[PDB]
Amino acid sequence: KVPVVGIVAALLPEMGIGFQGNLPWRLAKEMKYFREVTTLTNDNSKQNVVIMGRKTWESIPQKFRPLPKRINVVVSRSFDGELRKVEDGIYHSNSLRNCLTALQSSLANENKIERIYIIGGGEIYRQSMDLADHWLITKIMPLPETTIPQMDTFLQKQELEQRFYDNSDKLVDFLPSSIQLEGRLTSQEWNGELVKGLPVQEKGYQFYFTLYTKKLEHHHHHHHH
Ligand SMILES: NC(=O)C1=CN([C@@H]2O[C@H](COP(=O)(O)OP(=O)(O)OC[C@H]3O[C@@H](n4cnc5c(N)ncnc54)[C@H](OP(=O)(O)O)[C@@H]3O)[C@@H](O)[C@H]2O)C=CC1
Ligand SMILES: COc1cc(C(C)(C)C#Cc2c(C)nc(N)nc2N)cc(OC)c1OC
Repeated sequence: KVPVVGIVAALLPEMGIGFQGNLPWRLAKEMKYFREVTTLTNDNSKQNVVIMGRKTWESIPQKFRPLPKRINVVVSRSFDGELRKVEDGIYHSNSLRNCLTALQSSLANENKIERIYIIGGGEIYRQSMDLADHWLITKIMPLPETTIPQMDTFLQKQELEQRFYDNSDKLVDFLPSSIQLEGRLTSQEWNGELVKGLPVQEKGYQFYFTLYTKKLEHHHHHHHH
């Protein structure tokens, strides 16, 4: 029953996330939000998991990986098993889906995990739409005079709004209590769409911390023996 949460920073309106193997931007305060969210837990005896594709792993400076105080899991089609420790703080997996089922096992995890964060990869995010319970999406907008950066990787916005709804009214409650943010819940229009969340401003960008939650589901079938 461990919540699976996608976390990503995306530039509106197309929701671009990467370019040529790196981020299209460099925002310290967005990085800090990511570090604190994925690291902090409400229960001190637990840690969070961070799962990521191989290319995303290789984009992290060798000095900052693996991400400290979080269980790191790198997935690659050419890895040996569904989940194996290869280094202190580093697990390898050849399957995102199996990797998750493995993590959920309370025998294996001893209920010592609080949340599972899918920290990205365009290819990974694309496969996480049916897997994630929530999405922590930082919606980014270039200020009036800011140049829109070039991007080559994007989040599935259609799939997102098809399965999830903007639950940003519940962002603060959803985050680990230790975290404190500067802004307050704001709701504004940008390029036609409604943008709601906790507003921040750094460099030439304005961004919003938002939360997306699974849309209510009809009861069609429940398995019986
Ligand atoms: N803005 C944001 O919040 C974030 C942005 N990014 C950006 O995304 C870009 C990287 O994304 P992308 O290029 O799509 O690469 P990914 O990070 O998504 O990794 C893709 C690789 O992951 C492995 N893989 C994919 N699916 C599976 C699976 N189902 N099971 C096991 N392994 C799998 C494969 O590795 P292999 O080839 O070894 O088999 C594949 O080549 C970068 O530009 C980065 O900056 C990344 C994270 C966050
Ligand atoms: C490119 O360097 C880094 C990339 C990343 C990745 C690419 C894994 C990321 C991310 C990410 C950010 C920055 N924001 C949000 N909202 N979600 C993310 N997955 C993490 C890092 O440590 C925090 C990095 O070093 C500081």
